[PDB]
Amino acid sequence: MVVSIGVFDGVHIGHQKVLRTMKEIAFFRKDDSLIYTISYPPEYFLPDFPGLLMTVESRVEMLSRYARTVVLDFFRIKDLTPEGFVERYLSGVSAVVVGRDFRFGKNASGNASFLRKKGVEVYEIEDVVVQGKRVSSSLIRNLVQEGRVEEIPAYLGRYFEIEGIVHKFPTANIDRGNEKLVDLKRGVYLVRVHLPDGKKKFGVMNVGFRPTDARNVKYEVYILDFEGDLYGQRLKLEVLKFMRDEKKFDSIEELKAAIDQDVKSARNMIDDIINSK
Ligand SMILES: Cc1cc2nc3[nH]c(=O)[nH]c(=O)c3nc2cc1C
Ligand SMILES: [Mg+2]
Repeated sequence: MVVSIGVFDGVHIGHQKVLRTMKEIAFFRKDDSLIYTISYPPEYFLPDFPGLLMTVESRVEMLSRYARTVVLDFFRIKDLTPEGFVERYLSGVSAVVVGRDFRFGKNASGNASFLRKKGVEVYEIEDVVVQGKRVSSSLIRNLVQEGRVEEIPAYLGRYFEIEGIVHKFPTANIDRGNEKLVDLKRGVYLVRVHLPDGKKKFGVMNVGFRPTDARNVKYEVYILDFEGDLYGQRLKLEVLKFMRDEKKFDSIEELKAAIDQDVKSARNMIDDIINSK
C-alpha cells in the first residue's frame, strides 16, 4: 500500500502536501492509499508541550477526507524495534510517504534509510514554507498561545478551532475533552460559531484562567443572535480575531460594561465583513 505516516496534528498545509502527494503516488503506482496517524508525538508527554491543535478524533475525521485512516497507538509502537514496526505495520507495503527526518521505533533508530533497506520506497516530503517560515504544528501551536489567530490560516489552511460540549449571564462554556490541547492566549476573541443543525452564528469568546489544577483555562462564548441552551451539545468555534486581553474587573458592572463593549466591537467587525460584500 502507499502509506502516509506521521502525526498530522492540525492537518496543516504541510500535512495536506504529504497527503495529496500520497494520493498521486498511489494513483500512478496503482496501489491503494492509507494514512497512519500516530496518536501522539513523543514531545506530547514532556512537561512543556503546548498541547495538540485538536483531538485525535477531530484529526482522524479530517484525515479521513483524504484516505482510509488508521491510528497508530503511541503506547503500542514506542517500544518496537525498527524491524518490528515494519513487520507489524508495513507488511506488503511497498511505498511510504513521510516528512523529512521521519523517525520510528525505540530510541528513534528507524528512519527512511532503514525502510529503503527493507525494500520499502520512501517519498520524503519537503516542508511547505510560508512567508519565510516552515509550516509545522509547533509553529501553529505557538501562534495560538500568542493569540495570533488571524495569521493562522496561512499555515493551517483554515482558522484555528476550539471544539467541545457545553457545560458538563448566558454564555456557553465549552468542555474541550480530556486530551492535552493547546490553549489560546487569555483574552476575548471574535468567533464564528458552528451550532448543531448547520446554523452559523458569531460569538464573543472569552479565554481566561479559571484555575480551579492550574494551567486550567476556561472557554466560554456569548453567541450573538441566539438563545436556547446548547447545554450538552457539541460546538465548534472558528477563532477569528483577538479582541482584547483578559481583565481583572472590580465587580459585576465594569465587567458587564466591558462585555457590552466586546459585543459592540464584534457587531462592528461583522458588519465590516458583511460590507466587504
Ligand atoms: C462572555 C465574556 C466573559 C468574560 N469574562 C471575563 N472575566 C474576567 O475575569 N475578565 C475578563 O476580561 C472577561 N472578559 C469576558 C469577555 C466576554 C465576551
Ligand atoms: Mg521495493
